[PDB]
Amino acid sequence: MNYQLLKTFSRQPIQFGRFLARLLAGLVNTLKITRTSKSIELNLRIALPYLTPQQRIAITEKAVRNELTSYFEFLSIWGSSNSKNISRIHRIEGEHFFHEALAAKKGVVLIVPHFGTWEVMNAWCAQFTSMTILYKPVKNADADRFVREARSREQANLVPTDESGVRQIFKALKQGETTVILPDHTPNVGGDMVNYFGVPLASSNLSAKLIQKTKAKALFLYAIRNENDGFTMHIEPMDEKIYEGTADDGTYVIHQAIEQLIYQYPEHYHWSYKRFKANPALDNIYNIDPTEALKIVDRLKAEALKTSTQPEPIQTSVM
Amino acid sequence: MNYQLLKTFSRQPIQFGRFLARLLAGLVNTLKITRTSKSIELNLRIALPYLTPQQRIAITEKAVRNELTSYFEFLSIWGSSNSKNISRIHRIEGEHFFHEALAAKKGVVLIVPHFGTWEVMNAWCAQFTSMTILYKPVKNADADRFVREARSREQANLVPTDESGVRQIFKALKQGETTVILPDHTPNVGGDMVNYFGVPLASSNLSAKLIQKTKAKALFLYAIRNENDGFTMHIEPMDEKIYEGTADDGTYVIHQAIEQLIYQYPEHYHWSYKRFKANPALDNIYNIDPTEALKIVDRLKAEALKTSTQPEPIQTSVM
Ligand SMILES: CCCCCCCCCCCCO[C@@H]1O[C@H](CO)[C@@H](O[C@H]2O[C@H](CO)[C@@H](O)[C@H](O)[C@H]2O)[C@H](O)[C@H]1O
Ligand SMILES: CCCCCCCCCCCCO[C@@H]1O[C@H](CO)[C@@H](O[C@H]2O[C@H](CO)[C@@H](O)[C@H](O)[C@H]2O)[C@H](O)[C@H]1O
Ligand code: NA
Ligand code: NA
Ligand code: NA
Ligand code: NA
Ligand code: NA
Ligand code: NA
Repeated sequence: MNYQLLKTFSRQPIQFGRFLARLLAGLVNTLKITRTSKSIELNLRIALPYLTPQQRIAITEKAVRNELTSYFEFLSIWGSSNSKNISRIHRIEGEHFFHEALAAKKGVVLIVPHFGTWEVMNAWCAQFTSMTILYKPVKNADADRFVREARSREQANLVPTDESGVRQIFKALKQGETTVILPDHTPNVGGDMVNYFGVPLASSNLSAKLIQKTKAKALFLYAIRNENDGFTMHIEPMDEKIYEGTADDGTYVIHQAIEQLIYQYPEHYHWSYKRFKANPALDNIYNIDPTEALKIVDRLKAEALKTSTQPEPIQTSVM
Repeated sequence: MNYQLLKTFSRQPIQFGRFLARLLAGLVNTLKITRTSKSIELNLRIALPYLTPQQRIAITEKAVRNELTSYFEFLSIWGSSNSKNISRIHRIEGEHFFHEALAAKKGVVLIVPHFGTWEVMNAWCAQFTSMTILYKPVKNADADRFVREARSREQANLVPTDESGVRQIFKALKQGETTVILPDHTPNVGGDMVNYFGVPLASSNLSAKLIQKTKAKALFLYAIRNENDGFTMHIEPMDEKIYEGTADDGTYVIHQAIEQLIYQYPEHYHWSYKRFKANPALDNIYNIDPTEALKIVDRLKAEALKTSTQPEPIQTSVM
């Protein structure tokens, strides 16, 4: 369909192609593009060490393509009506757990890793529940309008990423409603050193804090595109251990679920994010040479296992 | 206008964003993008040695952006009606020479370097003359349809890039009509070693052959975008020396005109093309390390000047 493609490329005002070319040109001229590719490949090195160098490149290439594809699909999703987006949901596994958790009326925490095409699940979810979501305003103003408009359409209640937003989320849960937390980025402020692929990383405790206090039901969700179709969406109950222990133990149970998802579907995780920076030993690992980076990481995964048998709280010390 | 941009990005079918992402992904995954950037910078090294390293990067970056911009503008031009494209011509310098050459009824050869946004001149030119143009079918089939459709709309007579097309062009000129030759690429088959920025390069003789035999008028044409507007188009008569000597002497006069254009507007030449490969000493200069490449080129620009004082035809020998 290269032609109906060009047929609309060529139908738009000429300043549109100009604006798009300057955007691409900025990327080709900043080396932001090849910096991304090496971060993906370093991340795969760290999280999936058993890949051959041949398998890494194959997954790196599918991941580059798949993450890029998801952002375009996000645009399509955000510019589409709710019914169109709901119709994009081809199949759902585990729908039962979602309606059941709604039935319990103790709240629902949807745990969504940066994986596949998660934005497509919102319109479908929103027809069964009120949704309250953390929202960081987007730097550029028109992107923020375009996203806020799409959230307005999907009925989402946006709250600030601060304590007042957390309070509104707690309130939403206590009223039997739903929240979506993306738990797998490094928090801007704080928090807890929790192992991620064997590496202690500064991690959010928000999901566990919400769940363990309110006894809300925790569901693990992700959606993967089907070749020239819509998306299969997967709803899985979080292991009941998430309710036990400290918030950090709950966060660790969330980390295990993400790891298992990544193990099965490494090409569908969004590897561009520089997650493994979030350790005081690892602040520079994306700047330095990858093979030294990996020596530092391997150094650290070993210390952390040896220090966990030791009575001393070494890895969770934040300094 | 980032929003009305996204407003149509998001209005298209989701498989459209998918197709576009796979295209980008292919480029980021092939290193075709950073290969292009080093070819541009090597070309500027060769043709514009007086640039500081600081000035090169600035022009490299504007050239990357400007060549990319021209291809998007070509799409817009090819998908636009003739009147829309004519309206995109903001100003014309030297229109007089064009109507006068048409008046002489000995034919008109429009010499168009790969520079700026040349496709925008066609619709304007075609309202005064019949145009016959060499056409190589585009590899991909829908691109070929999209381009052939645009040429059909612009009234262009397409002829094959072989002797039969050259014959049709000669016939068109003898009937007082017009042809457009892009003279500044390396021919697929043959031809003559003519200095380009001091470097003997295998070059087309077609423009000079046409002009010197038929006594058609030769015009030098180029168009440059105006910041968020259309394009200024420039029509300049070729130096009368183009009629003198051999076809290769005529080609050299064409090369001087392109060099002067590049000197004034280096950011508007399409530097991605690997022009300086076209010498038996230079076949690998884009693969090797640029600083050795440039030693080989500097070696060659010196030999060529020393051999031109020598009675021996060294540089024009093809082996
Ligand atoms: C017009 C250009 C074409 C767009 C195609 C590629 C654009 C994507 C590149 C940006 C890369 C990551 O960019 C990141 O995107 C996410 C969504 O995933 C934005 O996220 C924003 O919307 C999402 C979804 O409601 C929320 O989770 C978040 O709170 C909010 O800030 C981030 O603000 C931005 O940092
Ligand atoms: C949908 C993708 C978006 C397109 C944006 C970028 C695409 C451009 C990248 C291609 C780079 C150079 O690509 C080159 O383009 C020229 C036009 O300049 C094509 O040229 C084709 O049309 C032109 C114009 O009628 C003729 O001069 C030529 O005889 C014909 O083959 C070449 O066949 C192709 O080799
Ligand atoms: Na692992
Ligand atoms: Na969404
Ligand atoms: Na703890
Ligand atoms: Na020069
Ligand atoms: Na044209
Ligand atoms: Na000669």
